Amino acid sequence: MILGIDIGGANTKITELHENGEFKVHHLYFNNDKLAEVLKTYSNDVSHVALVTTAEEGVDNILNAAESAFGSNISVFDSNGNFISLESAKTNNMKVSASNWCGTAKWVSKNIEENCILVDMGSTTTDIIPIVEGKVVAEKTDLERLMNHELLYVGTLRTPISHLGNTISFKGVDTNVSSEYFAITADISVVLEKVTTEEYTCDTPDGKGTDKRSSLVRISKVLCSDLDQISEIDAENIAKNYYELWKELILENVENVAEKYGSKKVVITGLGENILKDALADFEVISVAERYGKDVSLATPSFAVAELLKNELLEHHH
Amino acid sequence: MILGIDIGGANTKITELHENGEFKVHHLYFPMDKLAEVLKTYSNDVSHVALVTTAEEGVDNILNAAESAFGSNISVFDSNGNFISLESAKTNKVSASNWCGTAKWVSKNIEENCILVDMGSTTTDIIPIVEGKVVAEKTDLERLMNHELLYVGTLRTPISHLGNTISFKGVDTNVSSEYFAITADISVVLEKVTTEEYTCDTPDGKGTDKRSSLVRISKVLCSDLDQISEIDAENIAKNYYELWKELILENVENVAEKYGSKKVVITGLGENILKDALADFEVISVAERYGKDVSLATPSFAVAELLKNELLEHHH
Ligand SMILES: [Ca+2]
Repeated sequence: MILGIDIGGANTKITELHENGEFKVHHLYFNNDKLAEVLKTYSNDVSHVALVTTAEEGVDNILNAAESAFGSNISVFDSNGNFISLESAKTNNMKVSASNWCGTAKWVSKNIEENCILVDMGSTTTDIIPIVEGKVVAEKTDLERLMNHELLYVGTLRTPISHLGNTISFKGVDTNVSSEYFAITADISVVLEKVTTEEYTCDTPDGKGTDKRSSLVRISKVLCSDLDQISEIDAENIAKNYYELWKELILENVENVAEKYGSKKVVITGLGENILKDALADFEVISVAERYGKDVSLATPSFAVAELLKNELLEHHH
Repeated sequence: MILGIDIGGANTKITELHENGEFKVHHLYFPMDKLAEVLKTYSNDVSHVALVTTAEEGVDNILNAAESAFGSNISVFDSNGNFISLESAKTNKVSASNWCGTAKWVSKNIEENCILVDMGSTTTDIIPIVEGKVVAEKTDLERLMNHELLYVGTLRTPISHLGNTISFKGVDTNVSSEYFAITADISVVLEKVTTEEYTCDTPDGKGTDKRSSLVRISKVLCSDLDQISEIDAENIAKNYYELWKELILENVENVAEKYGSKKVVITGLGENILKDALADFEVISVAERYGKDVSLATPSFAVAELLKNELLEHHH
């Protein structure tokens, strides 16, 4: 078996690649060694990728925990998109860190499409990186990606509503909105049924319920109102109009990156795949959730590196 | 000697209006009365204006907290624009805008046909005054729908609220949606307010100085001072300050066009930004005519004057 380990601190994902062809994606929340070792039975090679950040390096703990769980057969994914040894190479922290899109993009360029745009929308961000002739050609830093529209800050859950726009069409009139932290995209998604109530993973702006009504109450606060001054149907239209700005913002950013290299194909994945295929309907859409299943779509980084590792192996031999 | 009491929830402003016209503004803030008495001697009449709401009725909690420190010489300001007795407040209209009291004052002592523009730490009120009558909408909702309420302030406005893209090194650049920088960072960097005028907390709970603001701004573009220069981060502030002024001006133009108004009376913490953004109009600065202390506590000053003008009027 080949494992794809994606440790992101809050939630570490594991992809098991079996030789009979099937795979399994696992989710974990939270001693790390004893934990990882339970997934070590029958493992010959493991690709390790750190999706987390400098939050509270500690990269020494993950490497040591992974090494005592899987041995020396560990390949960590570089910050450049290359596999390097657990030994020395990565044991020297820096160079280990990786983005949420690098492995995924490299995996797409070699297994799904050589010329396209990878659009990965999580809960907070949307990565939009171009792939040309089998090569990932996005900028390296987030700053350079923001300047190149390869990084857009719109997610399915944690995006403040006014980030989408400081004015919105309300009752046929362009209406100014509050800047206070009252509602987020999670509220929009719940109200428009783009996500079930069980997917509202982040804390609510007010600390109240995640239900459809509570969301509408939070939305109402964007126009300094409440479910008394306005109806639930009016607050619902607020969310629908914002959903429109949401898709529109995604499209223009993707169109812009597409124009650079004439790419006409997009490959979508992540929490916001439903939203993505709605906003990018004009392009030829290749859905990861349709081709590999929803779980892979929600844990692409771990799956991508496991496949890259397994392909390099079969390639090394053959 | 008249007292203009302005209670805004947990923060209150008290104006001392002496006979000869001399005045002294007092800013009070404390966790909750007793200190209301430290200013009761040598005081006859007093006006009361509560420019705050509730947020988890609750009016008696203070009107009685004053009646015990000012007897019944208190004249509370209505939400309809007129003064009324404590009795009418106790039994009921007592709570109101941060702008009504001020507007009324402007339409009698400053100008009858204009637009009052009050930019505080968080909001900007744009209420039109026509023929001496404040003709702005009632609720906040209606005002947001009529460019009479703009949610941008001198201090606590999340930067991306001004625009989710910004011009950087000549390119349309996307920005982070995370709470990293607020308008207070812009004001301090462009010296539109003093370092000591940075009231609200800082996003990263750090210094309110120049550099500390540039550090937070850099984060709006997923960067820091090791990746971009201080001049660069400052250009980010300037460009955002532009979108800021543009946003204010557009809202003021929509209202001006509706009422043919040509004059603007600006007041509030962000007066320096207001007179800059509204340079095209005929600008009447409250801070330049009455001093900064008045532009920072206009509500309490207005009711102080209004009451006086009515007392010297009930004598006819
Ligand atoms: Ca480059």
